[PDB]
Amino acid sequence: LSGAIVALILVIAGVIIAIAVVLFAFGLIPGISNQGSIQVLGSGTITNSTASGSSRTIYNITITVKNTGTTSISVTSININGQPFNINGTAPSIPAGRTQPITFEVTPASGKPNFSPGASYTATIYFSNGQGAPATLIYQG
Amino acid sequence: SISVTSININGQPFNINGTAPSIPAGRTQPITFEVTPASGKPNFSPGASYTATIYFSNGQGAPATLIYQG
Amino acid sequence: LSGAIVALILVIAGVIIAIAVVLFAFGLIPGISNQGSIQVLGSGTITNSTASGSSRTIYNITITVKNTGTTSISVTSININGQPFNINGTAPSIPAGRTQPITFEVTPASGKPNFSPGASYTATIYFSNGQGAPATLIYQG
Amino acid sequence: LSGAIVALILVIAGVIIAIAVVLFAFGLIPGISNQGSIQVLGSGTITNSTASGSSRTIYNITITVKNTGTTSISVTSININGQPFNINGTAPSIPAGRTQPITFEVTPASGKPNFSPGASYTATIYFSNGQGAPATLIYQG
Amino acid sequence: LSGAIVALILVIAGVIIAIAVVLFAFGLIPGISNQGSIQVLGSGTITNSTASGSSRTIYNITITVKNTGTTSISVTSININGQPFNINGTAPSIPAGRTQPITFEVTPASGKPNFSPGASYTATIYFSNGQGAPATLIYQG
Amino acid sequence: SISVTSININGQPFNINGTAPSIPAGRTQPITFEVTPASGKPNFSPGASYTATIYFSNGQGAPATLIYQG
Amino acid sequence: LSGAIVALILVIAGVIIAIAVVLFAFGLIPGISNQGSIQVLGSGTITNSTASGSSRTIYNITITVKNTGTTSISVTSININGQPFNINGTAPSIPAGRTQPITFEVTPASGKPNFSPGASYTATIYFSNGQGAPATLIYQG
Ligand SMILES: *[C@@H]1O[C@H](CO)[C@@H](O[C@@H]2O[C@H](CO[C@H]3O[C@H](CO)[C@@H](O)[C@H](O)[C@@H]3O)[C@@H](O[C@H]3O[C@H](CO)[C@@H](O)[C@H](O)[C@@H]3O)[C@H](O[C@@H]3O[C@H](CS(=O)(=O)O)[C@@H](O)[C@H](O)[C@H]3O)[C@H]2NC(C)=O)[C@H](O)[C@H]1NC(C)=O
Ligand SMILES: *[C@@H]1O[C@H](CO)[C@@H](O[C@@H]2O[C@H](CO[C@H]3O[C@H](CO)[C@@H](O)[C@H](O)[C@@H]3O)[C@@H](O[C@H]3O[C@H](CO)[C@@H](O)[C@H](O)[C@@H]3O)[C@H](O[C@@H]3O[C@H](CS(=O)(=O)O)[C@@H](O)[C@H](O)[C@H]3O)[C@H]2NC(C)=O)[C@H](O)[C@H]1NC(C)=O
Ligand SMILES: *[C@@H]1O[C@H](CO)[C@@H](O[C@@H]2O[C@H](CO[C@H]3O[C@H](CO)[C@@H](O)[C@H](O)[C@@H]3O)[C@@H](O[C@H]3O[C@H](CO)[C@@H](O)[C@H](O)[C@@H]3O)[C@H](O[C@@H]3O[C@H](CS(=O)(=O)O)[C@@H](O)[C@H](O)[C@H]3O)[C@H]2NC(C)=O)[C@H](O)[C@H]1NC(C)=O
Ligand SMILES: *[C@@H]1O[C@H](CO)[C@@H](O[C@@H]2O[C@H](CO[C@H]3O[C@H](CO)[C@@H](O)[C@H](O)[C@@H]3O)[C@@H](O[C@H]3O[C@H](CO)[C@@H](O)[C@H](O)[C@@H]3O)[C@H](O[C@@H]3O[C@H](CS(=O)(=O)O)[C@@H](O)[C@H](O)[C@H]3O)[C@H]2NC(C)=O)[C@H](O)[C@H]1NC(C)=O
Ligand SMILES: *[C@@H]1O[C@H](CO)[C@@H](O[C@@H]2O[C@H](CO[C@H]3O[C@H](CO)[C@@H](O)[C@H](O)[C@@H]3O)[C@@H](O[C@H]3O[C@H](CO)[C@@H](O)[C@H](O)[C@@H]3O)[C@H](O[C@@H]3O[C@H](CS(=O)(=O)O)[C@@H](O)[C@H](O)[C@H]3O)[C@H]2NC(C)=O)[C@H](O)[C@H]1NC(C)=O
Ligand SMILES: *[C@@H]1O[C@H](CO)[C@@H](O[C@@H]2O[C@H](CO[C@H]3O[C@H](CO)[C@@H](O)[C@H](O)[C@@H]3O)[C@@H](O[C@H]3O[C@H](CO)[C@@H](O)[C@H](O)[C@@H]3O)[C@H](O[C@@H]3O[C@H](CS(=O)(=O)O)[C@@H](O)[C@H](O)[C@H]3O)[C@H]2NC(C)=O)[C@H](O)[C@H]1NC(C)=O
Ligand SMILES: *[C@@H]1O[C@H](CO)[C@@H](O[C@@H]2O[C@H](CO[C@H]3O[C@H](CO)[C@@H](O)[C@H](O)[C@@H]3O)[C@@H](O[C@H]3O[C@H](CO)[C@@H](O)[C@H](O)[C@@H]3O)[C@H](O[C@@H]3O[C@H](CS(=O)(=O)O)[C@@H](O)[C@H](O)[C@H]3O)[C@H]2NC(C)=O)[C@H](O)[C@H]1NC(C)=O
Ligand SMILES: *[C@@H]1O[C@H](CO)[C@@H](O[C@@H]2O[C@H](CO[C@H]3O[C@H](CO)[C@@H](O)[C@H](O)[C@@H]3O)[C@@H](O)[C@H](O)[C@H]2NC(C)=O)[C@H](O)[C@H]1NC(C)=O
Ligand SMILES: *[C@@H]1O[C@H](CO)[C@@H](O[C@@H]2O[C@H](CO[C@H]3O[C@H](CO)[C@@H](O)[C@H](O)[C@@H]3O)[C@@H](O)[C@H](O)[C@H]2NC(C)=O)[C@H](O)[C@H]1NC(C)=O
Ligand SMILES: *[C@@H]1O[C@H](CO)[C@@H](O[C@@H]2O[C@H](CO[C@H]3O[C@H](CO)[C@@H](O)[C@H](O)[C@@H]3O)[C@@H](O)[C@H](O)[C@H]2NC(C)=O)[C@H](O)[C@H]1NC(C)=O
Ligand SMILES: *[C@@H]1O[C@H](CO)[C@@H](O[C@@H]2O[C@H](CO[C@H]3O[C@H](CO)[C@@H](O)[C@H](O)[C@@H]3O)[C@@H](O)[C@H](O)[C@H]2NC(C)=O)[C@H](O)[C@H]1NC(C)=O
Repeated sequence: LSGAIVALILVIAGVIIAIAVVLFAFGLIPGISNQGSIQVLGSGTITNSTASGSSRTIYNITITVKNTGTTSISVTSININGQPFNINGTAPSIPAGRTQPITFEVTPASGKPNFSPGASYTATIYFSNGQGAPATLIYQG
Repeated sequence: SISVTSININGQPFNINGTAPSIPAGRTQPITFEVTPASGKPNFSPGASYTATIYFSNGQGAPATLIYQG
Repeated sequence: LSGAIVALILVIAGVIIAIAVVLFAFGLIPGISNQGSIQVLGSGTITNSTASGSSRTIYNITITVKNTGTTSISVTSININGQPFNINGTAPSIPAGRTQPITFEVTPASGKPNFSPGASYTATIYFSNGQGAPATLIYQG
Repeated sequence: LSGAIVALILVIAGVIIAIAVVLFAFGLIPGISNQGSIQVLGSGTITNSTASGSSRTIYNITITVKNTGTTSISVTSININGQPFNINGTAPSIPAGRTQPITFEVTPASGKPNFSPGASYTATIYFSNGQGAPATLIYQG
Repeated sequence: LSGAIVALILVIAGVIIAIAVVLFAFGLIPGISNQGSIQVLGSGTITNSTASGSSRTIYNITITVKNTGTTSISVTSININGQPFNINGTAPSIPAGRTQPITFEVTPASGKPNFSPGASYTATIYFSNGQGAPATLIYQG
Repeated sequence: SISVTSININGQPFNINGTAPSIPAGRTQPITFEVTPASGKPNFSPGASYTATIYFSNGQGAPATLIYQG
Repeated sequence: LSGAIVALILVIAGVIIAIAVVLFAFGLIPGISNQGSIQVLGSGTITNSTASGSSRTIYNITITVKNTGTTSISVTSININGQPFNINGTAPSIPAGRTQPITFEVTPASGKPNFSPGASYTATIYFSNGQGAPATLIYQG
């Protein structure tokens, strides 16, 4: 008798644990699937903010940005002409569903830039999502 | 009627501060309860997913995904 | 009489041992299921730390890292351009739920690197989880 | 009794094998990087190399090859104008960090090639890291 | 009395068979590696090979094949342009560590192929290690 | 504490010449050991990656990827 | 005595059920291929279909459709250039194995479109498989 009752328990338990894992897999879908992103529109600009012979050079990155997602997002880094820059001061944030010009200040992480007036540099902006967007910036002066 | 005995979040043990919530026979419903870390200090990040396992008075444990909203 | 009493004991014992194993299987789920990981954001950089004609070359790997899990984690190895490197000095550690730039020093395990200024190398960072993440590092100089 | 004891063994073994496969998937990643170690720079040259009255047609091929990996790599095959060619003698190799004009001898496998002085032929070179690369070869005579 | 004595035998046998199956699962793993031993390099060539007035249409096929396994491997079948082909005579083989132009004779199984001079045909070659590989073949006439 | 007992690389068996190394409980380590082919010869290539399987004293084995350095 | 007989029956039944599950898995493979039964080919046209200043704008969607499936399959819905539309008339249906032109009347679900002569618009047509096919319609009206 014993063998068949044990076999039946492990069938019923097998069904329970298997269905629990299938329901778990359906529960992941809202977290992993998430349409919409920050989009970068047109060219941006770089402007020299540095003043008074200060020890650190500071630049100004103005660009037009459209958040197509359902949540507020922020910038976290920029890379320009292959060189990393830190975003000095509070990083700006783009509300859900909104198009804005945004401006923020940056400093080189190491070395110095060699920008030229009217030249165009490729840049990559990284958002709080981990998602990044390639952009073109024109150096104004 | 069956009640929540314990919860573990992302491997970490947690204590249900408030009284155990209970689900009546045959019902489907939302269930809400207050919980506190058993040790240390967690740091949930907005919009990230964590796996709870909730243990009910059957001894049955169910894995579930929670998204942090705070 | 004997046969039926023994048959009944082995039914009841069968139920007990089978339910004990089902409860054990539900007890594994918190250990094996563990969402969230270390995520590597944007490009990192390599910088030459070597000095004074020393016998060992030392490099600097700076990268931005986001721990989405509920526990503190550390780096344990890096492989760059197919070559293994040791993390000289205490390996850095990323607290739960936190985004950080991290920096650590490394030395080749065998041979020598042949990095070139401004070139980009694929790398893999391995964390204490056993989980690893592919990354791109730009050699600065 | 037997059924539950077997279920417990297969549960624990299942966890061990599943974790091993996940770790293996992360362990592959470094090996993918090496597939791009080589590139071919500019046009190369074909030259008829065989001695007077000799049975074998043999050609000298010269190309500039750049190696960016951490190990020496060698030529393994060439396809010229669609024809597969055999490589004669020892294969050449490119040291790990270097860019060099490389020269080697080849002989046709599929039949008789009819190169014309000053004509330009496409080729694909194949290397010991499993990479293939497009090339242009000018037949000098 | 009988019932308990039988239960003891089936408990011990259960442990022995369960452990044997777990060890078998680990014992499979080496055999999986060999499935990727071969790759086909560049275009190959088809050539009409049959003698004047002969009943059989027969073609010569030439391709470069690289073997990276620890054993010799042979060609077992080819499918050209969707048609299955039969292989005539002895199959060719590629020595364990080598890259070679390989030549073999084939004859159509499914009907009459109508190759056109200079046209390019996709093929799948199949090898004695159970692997299949995509190939391109240019019909020379 | 556990030890290695065999390795298979690219489908070929190898013997672990000299004392097999051993890993203490709860510990992470780089380990190094020497091996010889049991039959035939390998045909490794610099920078190429080979699948391998390491077998421990448990009978448990683990798949691995090895890069041939030179 | 009984325990051994029960063990034997469950061993034999185990073999049968395991084989049945393996055969069932292959039985799904033909069924899932029905998801690809329809192809939309060539380019379609869209033309004014309303008259006499009637209250509804109505149009004509002519397309060529090939059905590779074993059953007659029908148009469930259409979306034109991102906009939802309703098929006024009864759903058209494509018989098994046929290639044919298909023509049907359609109306905007909301607002007012303004197709311009000779411009191209992308329809996606959804068939009773749940399969959706993108197609280009040129406006003729
Ligand atoms: C953005 O604005 C920044 C601040 O004005 C500029 O950085 C400053 O550049 C000065 C020289 O300018 C020229 O040369 C650069 C290459 O070195 C080039 O990128 C520029 O486009 C421009 O052609 C520099 O002056 C230093 O160097 C001069 C020689 O080049 C020398 O004459 C100066 O005496 C001085 O050493 C600034 O450096 C700082 O100068 C301070 C004195 S003063 O120059 O203000 O009178 C001194 O006290 C301080 O120690 C020294 O560091 C330099 N400023 C900084 C912070 O580095 C930058 O060029 C502008 N453009 C871009 C694209 O970044
Ligand atoms: C990172 O920094 C490291 C330390 O400065 C660099 O390693 C050092 O490289 C020196 C040569 O530099 C050039 O050649 C390299 C290839 O060999 C190349 O990777 C570099 O990009 C660069 O073009 C080397 O100097 C040795 O070799 C010279 C010939 O190449 C020769 O002129 C020197 O006399 C010397 O032999 C360094 O080696 C060490 O040199 C000591 C004397 S001194 O050079 O400091 O004056 C000597 O006492 C010592 O025994 C010898 O080993 C070499 N240092 C080390 C520790 O290996 C490295 O190139 C930099 N870049 C990268 C990408 O790693
Ligand atoms: C590479 O160089 C080799 C010599 O180093 C060449 O071999 C020589 O080929 C000559 C003809 O080449 C033509 O025909 C080939 C097939 O035979 C063909 O593959 C080539 O692409 C090309 O179209 C050959 O000349 C013989 O044949 C001629 C007719 O084809 C005839 O006019 C000649 O008189 C001669 O019989 C060479 O043979 C040698 O010729 C010597 C005299 S001379 O031709 O140098 O004036 C003669 O003394 C000698 O006995 C005879 O064998 C043959 N060998 C040599 C040493 O020249 C090979 O074709 C080259 N391949 C390419 C692709 O350029
Ligand atoms: C095809 O490739 C072959 C190698 O794969 C080449 O063989 C090499 O030929 C070099 C001289 O070739 C010159 O003269 C030919 C007439 O004899 C002419 O057809 C060629 O076009 C070319 O103008 C030879 O170099 C010798 O002369 C050099 C001075 O010019 C001197 O520096 C060298 O030391 C040598 O004496 C090559 O030399 C051999 O060199 C070996 C070292 S290495 O050159 O490979 O680095 C050395 O170990 C050996 O002892 C020596 O004999 C010679 N190389 C080989 C491997 O044989 C052939 O010329 C190429 N053909 C064409 C038409 O270009
Ligand atoms: C591979 O090579 C074989 C010869 O080595 C070819 O066999 C020859 O095929 C000729 C026609 O080929 C065409 O028709 C085939 C079906 O018959 C078809 O499979 C081919 O793809 C191609 O479309 C055939 O020519 C005969 O038929 C012609 C009409 O189709 C007619 O115009 C000819 O006069 C002739 O009757 C060959 O037969 C031989 O022709 C000799 C004269 S000549 O044609 O060489 O000028 C004649 O003397 C002889 O009696 C007669 O049998 C036939 N055999 C030979 C030796 O040429 C085969 O088709 C090739 N396959 C491919 C794919 O290219
Ligand atoms: C299709 O494949 C067949 C093999 O599967 C080929 O048969 C081989 O033909 C070689 C010569 O072919 C040349 O001449 C043909 C006209 O007769 C022409 O149609 C071809 O396009 C090609 O130009 C033959 O090689 C001989 O000649 C060589 C010099 O060119 C010499 O080096 C060889 O030793 C040989 O004398 C092949 O030779 C046979 O070779 C055997 C060794 S191996 O070559 O297989 O390594 C040897 O054991 C045997 O005794 C000898 O007779 C010959 N191979 C076979 C197996 O028959 C056929 O040409 C291919 N057809 C085409 C159109 O390419
Ligand atoms: C497809 O054909 C349809 C019917 O022929 C067109 O829809 C009808 O368009 C009439 C005017 O057409 C002009 O304006 C359109 C935008 O409204 C434009 O797309 C056309 O290209 C063209 O430039 C419209 O008539 C109304 O508006 C006129 C002014 O534009 C005015 O003169 C009329 O008196 C009328 O107010 C139709 O609306 C219908 O008109 C009926 C009277 S009559 O026009 O037949 O004399 C009226 O009884 C009815 O209530 C009113 O709805 C309009 N029909 C509909 C259903 O909207 C359509 O533009 C064509 N093209 C496309 C791309 O859809
Ligand atoms: C980077 O961000 C800092 C805040 O995160 C910001 O600090 C603020 O500074 C302003 C005034 O700064 C001026 O003076 C300093 C010298 O003290 C210069 O380096 C600077 O360029 C400006 O000219 C101050 O009003 C405010 O209270 C500060 N805020 C905080 C939170 O401390 C830095 O100024 C900024 N760096 C640059 C170069 O702008
Ligand atoms: C943790 O669990 C307790 C029981 O499960 C619960 O006690 C109940 O408390 C409410 C009123 O609590 C208020 O006042 C206390 C101070 O006494 C605060 O700490 C608390 O935040 C509230 O502001 C009471 O009406 C009820 O009868 C209690 N229930 C029982 C069974 O005793 C605690 O409230 C709960 N902790 C929190 C923060 O809610
Ligand atoms: C690798 O990590 C070591 C610690 O794990 C570290 O030791 C520390 O060294 C610093 C000073 O090191 C300098 O001098 C040595 C020669 O003695 C050079 O090799 C080195 O590059 C530095 O220039 C010392 O202050 C500190 O107390 C040491 N800490 C410990 C725990 O011993 C090594 O320096 C480091 N290697 C490199 C190359 O940085
Ligand atoms: C395989 O393992 C052996 C021990 O299990 C080891 O023996 C030791 O050998 C070393 C010195 O070996 C050198 O010389 C021999 C020739 O005699 C070479 O084959 C070898 O490659 C080395 O170059 C010796 O100091 C030590 O005492 C030996 N230990 C014992 C216990 O005998 C073998 O050397 C080793 N095989 C290889 C190839 O390393």
